[PDB]
Amino acid sequence: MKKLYTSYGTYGFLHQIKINNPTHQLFQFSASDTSVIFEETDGETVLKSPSIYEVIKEIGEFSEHHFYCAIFIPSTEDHAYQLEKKLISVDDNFRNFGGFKSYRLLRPAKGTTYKIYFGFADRHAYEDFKQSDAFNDHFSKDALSHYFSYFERYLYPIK
Repeated sequence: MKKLYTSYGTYGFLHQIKINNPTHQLFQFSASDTSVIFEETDGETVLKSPSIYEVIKEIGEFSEHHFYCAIFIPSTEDHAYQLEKKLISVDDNFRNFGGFKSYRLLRPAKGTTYKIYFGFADRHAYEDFKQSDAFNDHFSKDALSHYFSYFERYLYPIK
């Protein structure tokens, strides 16, 4: 089963994992509050105590030169199955919006906070998409609150 593993630490800490494990496809980025690294695989991860997720839906490939927004979507044992089906059924049309690169819908291994990655050309492209109806009506705090610390972590490429 394909899973995504995310670890947090300083740039130098995570970059050492990267370079120690060259056979693994690890993507490292700068967030405003921490450095972040992830890999997606159906095999073993090289990360230690990562946050683990099953990949429920995906479009597109990861790239170290893309901007990502990670959306954390809090929910409860009793709302989680309905949240999932809802996020599943969203119209794929966003895939054609300017600057779109990738999408991941992520079911947590522990607890009930769902995660979405949106990959775009740059930050502006994501923030333009975030204002559209396709986003506001499906992926916003307002849109999802009937299934409720919702927040966004922005991930910038490393220079």
